[PDB]
Amino acid sequence: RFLKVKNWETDVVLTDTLHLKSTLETGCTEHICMGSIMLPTKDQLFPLAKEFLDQYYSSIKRFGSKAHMDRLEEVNKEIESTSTYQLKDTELIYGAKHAWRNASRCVGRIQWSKLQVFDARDCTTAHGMFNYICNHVKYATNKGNLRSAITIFPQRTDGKHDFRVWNSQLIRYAGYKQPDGSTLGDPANVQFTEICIQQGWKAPRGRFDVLPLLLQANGNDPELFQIPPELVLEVPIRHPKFDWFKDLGLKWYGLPAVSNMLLEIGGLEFSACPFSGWYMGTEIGVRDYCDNSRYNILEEVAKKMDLDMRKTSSLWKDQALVEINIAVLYSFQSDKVTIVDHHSATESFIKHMENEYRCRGGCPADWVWIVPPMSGSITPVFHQEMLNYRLTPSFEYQPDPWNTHVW
Amino acid sequence: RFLKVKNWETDVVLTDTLHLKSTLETGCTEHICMGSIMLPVRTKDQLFPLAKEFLDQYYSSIKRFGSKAHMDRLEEVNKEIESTSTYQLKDTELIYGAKHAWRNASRCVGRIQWSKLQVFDARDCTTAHGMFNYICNHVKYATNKGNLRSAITIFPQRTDGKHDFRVWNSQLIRYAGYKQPDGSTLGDPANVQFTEICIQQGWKAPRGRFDVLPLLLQANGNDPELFQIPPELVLEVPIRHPKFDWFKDLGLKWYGLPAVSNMLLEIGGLEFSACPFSGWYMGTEIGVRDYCDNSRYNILEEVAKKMDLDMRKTSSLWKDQALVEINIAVLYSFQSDKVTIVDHHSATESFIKHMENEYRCRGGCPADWVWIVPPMSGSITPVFHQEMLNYRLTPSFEYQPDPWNTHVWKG
Ligand code: HEM
Ligand code: HEM
Ligand SMILES: Cc1cc(N)nc(C[C@@H]2CNC[C@@H]2OCCCCCc2ccccn2)c1
Ligand SMILES: Cc1cc(N)nc(C[C@@H]2CNC[C@@H]2OCCCCCc2ccccn2)c1
Ligand SMILES: C[C@H](O)[C@H](O)[C@H]1CNc2nc(N)[nH]c(=O)c2N1
Ligand SMILES: C[C@H](O)[C@H](O)[C@H]1CNc2nc(N)[nH]c(=O)c2N1
Ligand SMILES: [Zn+2]
Repeated sequence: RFLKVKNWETDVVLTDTLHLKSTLETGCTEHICMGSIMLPTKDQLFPLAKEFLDQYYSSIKRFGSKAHMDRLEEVNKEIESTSTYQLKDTELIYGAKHAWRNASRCVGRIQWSKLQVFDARDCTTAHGMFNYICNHVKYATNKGNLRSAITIFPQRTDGKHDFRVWNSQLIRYAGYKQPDGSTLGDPANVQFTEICIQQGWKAPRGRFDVLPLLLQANGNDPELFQIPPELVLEVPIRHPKFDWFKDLGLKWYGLPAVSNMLLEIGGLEFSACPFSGWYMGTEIGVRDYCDNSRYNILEEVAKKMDLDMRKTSSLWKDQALVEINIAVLYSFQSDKVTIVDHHSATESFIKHMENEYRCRGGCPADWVWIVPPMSGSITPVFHQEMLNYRLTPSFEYQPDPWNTHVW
Repeated sequence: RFLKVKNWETDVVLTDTLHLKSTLETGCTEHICMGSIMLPVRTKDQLFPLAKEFLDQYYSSIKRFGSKAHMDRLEEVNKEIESTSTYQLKDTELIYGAKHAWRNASRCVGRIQWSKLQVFDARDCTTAHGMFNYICNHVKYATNKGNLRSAITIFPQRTDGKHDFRVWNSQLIRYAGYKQPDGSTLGDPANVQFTEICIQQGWKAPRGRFDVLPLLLQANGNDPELFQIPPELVLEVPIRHPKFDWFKDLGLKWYGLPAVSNMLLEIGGLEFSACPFSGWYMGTEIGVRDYCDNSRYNILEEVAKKMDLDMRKTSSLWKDQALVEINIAVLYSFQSDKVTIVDHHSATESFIKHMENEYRCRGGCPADWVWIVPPMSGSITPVFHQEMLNYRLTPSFEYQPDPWNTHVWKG
């Protein structure tokens, strides 16, 4: 019932008790582990609210105080009467910070308590959503000195009046399938790019076109807005040694801003809750640039490096991979845009895990996502056993809205 | 019930029904996943059903399920269990069992090869000297002058648990490790404890960086005995780099034959506590883990020094750069010396083809993503993007505790 996790590099053993508070299900059973699968009423609401308010009042050292009992009382009355309830500002902020704290797939959580929370619960239209999102983008970007932020739109009611950002991230590059059957831009975004055109966007038809936002307020059909280009900090990618590198014409944006997740706090569901931090270099250099179904540039860089591409065993892909990732880090650093390398991020995460074991009794962590997509075993997380379990408040993945929306 | 897995690079989707035949436990529950945890005397009451399940699988594989031969064998085994409290496997069953334990080994990326396994039946073995001879023969056969052949040698099964056969070595061939008074380690830090046991047992240690360890062999529950593998049988490869001529002067070498000797083979409920098996290396095993783990030979600093990389910030990716060069050197060296090795790109591509084939012909392929994905360049290999289901099938290979923790010394 009390569980041990061992680091095989250091012999450090931590004991996990926090998992015993978990409530939701993993996908795993006693007979099958689904650890590598990407996606494995009034009655229901009150225990959820109580569970949350108990943890909140506990956190401010006021558990079992009159203010605790009174708030439990007030929320209970509000639920029975209105079928839902509203979080106090203090509770919203606590809940959002804890959803990040509990995100078992996030290597960046040492930072969890420094989150700027923008309360957008007074929002009523897509133009309003656009305004709030621009302000978030500008605040978060901070001229390259990135600051973590979340913007929280109104909570779900009957489920027919959802706020949604249709974009999967606030800032991404367009994808277009061309006459010769290939893809221009980001193949990840071809479907979304066409939906944007279908709704009216005028695509400049390039390789790195910042997509428009497609915003859904109150269950209405979504509307298009172009983010002010001056608000989108992009970085040209050069290499500190290879001068030909710039000729590839690659760039990436500074602000990673996930916008398709659902924030659950105390049983309430915030279906539009765009959040942002800063990049770990491998997200761009390994995944965005080198996945075969993404920009898929390994073959081009390797040719420019004059590597023996005839046999897999020359490790040409691996050599190019490293150089591509040196370039990303160098470029962001040169342009003073916050970025973190995978060695640094993972070392922070080990320090974070130790803090969480010490101060909280554990840290839910998904090793499959935490270990970086290159150089796994030379980062300390590779050797670190992790227990994965689901705590609330949480961020949950939700279906792309186009499969859901009726026009 | 049916379970689907998706490859996110190709959108290929597979359907797993094989998991329904699984009975053993994973360590996970609906409330916790233990997928990254390394480690998450039988009665007759237990033995009959396990024997039956196995013989049913065996007889199905040969297209004789329900035959007289099948029924007679069930009866024979049943009688033998109630009469002697155990039973003996037929040769054909032992072979089938060993091949299936490899086929079922969810941590093994090399399983496309599972049906080509040479099984050496050593169940007539009685002494440690006998074990030595069988292991020498295995090493010579498997090595095949660099043209490596997969093999397993199977010693007598467990009886009362007081008479176990065990190879105390974790692999047949490994290098000694020596903790120095100043706290540094000479040779392989992974093997310091075992090296100390060997020395205590009377091994004369050369005390170099790459001393092949003696075998420490326990037969029939007796105290283990030391043997030196004839050096002419131990194929090694000096490591050099195709472009960097200074690489050879690092003084590195490795052995060609990866031969796991500490696992327990379970077949039809019988336990084979000594079952050394061998294949060939994937390059990263040596170049990534053995050479670059901080707790192993830990050569990244020195290699990076000689490469004159910028070592003042981790963000120069000096570690990543040196890592790749070292792995080039390992593959080049083995290839140049005509010793079998496979790079991690080729091995993972083959594993995907194996896995899909297994889904079609068998209804699934249990696979542990945490182990299958290589320890460098993960996402540029196809297995990174492949959803896998992990579950336990028997016959199986299982971890067992090191024998020095459990052994009753006879003195
Ligand atoms: C401050 C810098 C941060 C860094 C360096 C960072 C790092 C990362 C990385 C590398 C991933 C893996 C994503 C992928 O492979 O696509 C990730 C996932 C995630 N992080 Fe962060 N993180 C940061 C901030 C945040 C913030 C501010 C939140 C929310 C407030 C957050 C919540 C998440 C969640 C929910 C996931 C899983 C996403 C999914 O399932 O698609 N992280 N983090
Ligand atoms: C023929 C070439 C083979 C290759 C290239 C190969 C590759 C590998 C690799 C890379 C691992 C992970 C090793 C590690 O990270 O330490 C592994 C694990 C394993 N393989 Fe193989 N394999 C081969 C043959 C075999 C054979 C012949 C058997 C048994 C008959 C076997 C059974 C296993 C088992 C049980 C594990 C898990 C080891 C453990 O838990 O400690 N494999 N394989
Ligand atoms: C099917 C699916 C499920 C899921 N949970 N998430 C995704 C999104 C995929 C998973 N990895 C790549 C892509 O997500 C990219 C967006 C994540 C950026 C995360 C981030 C947030 C903050 C700071 C740095 N990085 C897809
Ligand atoms: C705690 C623990 C559990 C376990 N199941 N296995 C181990 C042994 C570890 C796993 N990785 C490092 C060490 O194993 C080294 C031997 C692996 C050789 C595998 C092999 C066999 C055949 C061909 C190629 N490779 C340790
Ligand atoms: C199938 C497998 O779960 C999938 O490819 C995962 C592996 N690990 C990952 N890890 C991170 N950080 N991000 C990802 O998108 C993935 N993809
Ligand atoms: C803690 C974690 O499970 C552990 O370090 C694992 C990770 N994946 C691995 N994968 C392989 N092939 N071999 C290993 O030893 C490990 N070690
Ligand atoms: Zn699991």
